[PDB]
Amino acid sequence: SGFRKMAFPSGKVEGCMVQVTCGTTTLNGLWLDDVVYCPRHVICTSEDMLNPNYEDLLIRKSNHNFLVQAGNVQLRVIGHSMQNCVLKLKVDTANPKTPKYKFVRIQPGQTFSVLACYNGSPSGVYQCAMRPNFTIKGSFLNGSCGSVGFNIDYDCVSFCYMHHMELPTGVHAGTDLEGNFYGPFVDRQTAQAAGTDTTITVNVLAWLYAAVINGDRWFLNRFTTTLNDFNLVAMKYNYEPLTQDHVDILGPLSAQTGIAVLDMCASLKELLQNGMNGRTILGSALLEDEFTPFDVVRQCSGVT
Amino acid sequence: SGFRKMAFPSGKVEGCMVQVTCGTTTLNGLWLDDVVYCPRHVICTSEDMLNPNYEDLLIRKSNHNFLVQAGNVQLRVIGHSMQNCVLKLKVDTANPKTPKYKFVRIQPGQTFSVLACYNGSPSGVYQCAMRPNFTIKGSFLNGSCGSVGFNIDYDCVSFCYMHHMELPTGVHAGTDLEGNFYGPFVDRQTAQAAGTDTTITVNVLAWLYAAVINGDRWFLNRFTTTLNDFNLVAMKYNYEPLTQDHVDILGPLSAQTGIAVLDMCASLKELLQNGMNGRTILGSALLEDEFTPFDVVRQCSGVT
Ligand SMILES: Cc1ccncc1NC(=O)Cc1cccc(C2CC2)c1
Ligand SMILES: Cc1ccncc1NC(=O)Cc1cccc(C2CC2)c1
Repeated sequence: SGFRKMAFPSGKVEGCMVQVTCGTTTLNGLWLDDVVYCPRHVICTSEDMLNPNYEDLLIRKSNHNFLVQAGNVQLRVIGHSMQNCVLKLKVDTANPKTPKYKFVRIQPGQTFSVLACYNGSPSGVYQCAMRPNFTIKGSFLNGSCGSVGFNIDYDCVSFCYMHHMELPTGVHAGTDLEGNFYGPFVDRQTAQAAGTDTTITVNVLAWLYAAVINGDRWFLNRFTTTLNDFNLVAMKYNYEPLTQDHVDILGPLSAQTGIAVLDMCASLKELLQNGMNGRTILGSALLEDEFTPFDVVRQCSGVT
Repeated sequence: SGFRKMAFPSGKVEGCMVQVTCGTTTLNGLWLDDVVYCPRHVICTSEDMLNPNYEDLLIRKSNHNFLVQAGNVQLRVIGHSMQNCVLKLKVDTANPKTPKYKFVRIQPGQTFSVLACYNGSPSGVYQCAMRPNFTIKGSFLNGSCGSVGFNIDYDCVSFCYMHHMELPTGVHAGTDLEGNFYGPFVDRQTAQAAGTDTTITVNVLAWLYAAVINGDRWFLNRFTTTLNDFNLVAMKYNYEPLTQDHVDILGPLSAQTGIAVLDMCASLKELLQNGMNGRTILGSALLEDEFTPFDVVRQCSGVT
């Protein structure tokens, strides 16, 4: 009973968080095996940030300039390299708390948990989605850079995000664990406006299926629609076009509830056209799009 | 930048979760020092649940009937006792992962994180509030009993909730770690309807302060009100009466933003009377009440 914006248990990731300081900048690093990963902008001063030449800035840095502290103990840095927008600091000690892990580059619409950290210490955990414009709507303050996003499958942590910056619009941009930014963003204090933040239609449908499973059924109607008819409405409301791949991914939810995907699309179409009329769905007055069909099945089945 | 429903990092609590089985019932237990705490209804069969005599049921149970497994290893049970609605299973081994901890009984309106578990394994973490009718709006399935709610202050975990049941209305009831239920609920499969779920006014104001700090200011108006005038409106909308204690607790947020508490109450009064007019605040189309003033300061300052 009930449906919540649930994050993965953060313990396996908390055991990897370290503090990295270079000069006067301190941010978070991720310690896995004998490597600490962190945003390369740790080498910048606020003055460098306007147009930094990372290769030139990195030449003036030696292994001893990177101070890495895991809890209250200092790690010895024996190597450093830049991979895209991340620094890889080789340390002389493998993290004994290293979980089974993978680095994955997620697709827009996919969800993940964030362990927000400051000075290598965890502050909180929340669930995010990679928006269709490649930003995330997080909760990060100065010092949060290097905090990571991840998913967990039983005992394997899949790291998908590392926090790098806030755009002037208060939205967040970062990289995968290979240092490649999601979207067109650059690690520079410059004019970077985000594109249209469209709604993740397949996620909204998944959440309507979660609502039906949990008893919130007022929005079920007597109608059906087609993928092309539904997409005409989705375009008008800045919703992502729904594909047959999306319909297929909603198959288990359609099977569990007995509500055909296209019938649920017709409920969604009427919700878009008429609004909620002051009503709520799963305690929300808007259509929630940060639950994937996998998340809904996971939460509704109790996967650990 | 940004404001999220954030839970505490769950690692310290994940290290305490164990599985407890008695007969054919399996639920979660909390292992702290050499004691495992779990709901006493672990001793019941579904047939017992209608009107169980826990003292009589417990007489037929010996230490060897309580199977406690921490990960893949079995704990030896050397003692058992019932304290209100919880069982305390004394084991022969202190949990080596026991964090600094306290048991606290929270007040309605206070928030906490829940680590939902099944078979002693963590599934997810989310943030809850103890409702004014002493229920929680969680996300729990069969097997989730014994999952716990907690707050963390630097290194000390304050355990405040242990999950016991779902009411016929899909809301959740449970106890503090002394086994006393929050509210009038009993651990019996019987007619237990919840009272009025009023809105936690002081939390809504805290969240409006969070919105102002994060740039969402459209709802600020040219008005002020009084505590008595505001409470007349709060009563009409099933909001909890605001006291001078609540005004005092909002003091740091009022100081940070320069918006007097009573002016923010007047913004809230107009939001209640006129609605959102299809607009949003911090990505929500309703007034959020599960952030305390402490939570807002914590998130907006980056406490770890
Ligand atoms: C202040 C804050 C709040 C939330 N999240 C992150 C931050 N910090 C920054 O964005 C720091 C910064 C400042 C200008 C540019 C850059 C680019 C190299 C990435 C980085
Ligand atoms: C099925 C489920 C879903 C979510 N949360 C909890 C549960 N389980 C129960 O409520 C089990 C149960 C069933 C009747 C009565 C009792 C009372 C002794 C507490 C307990």
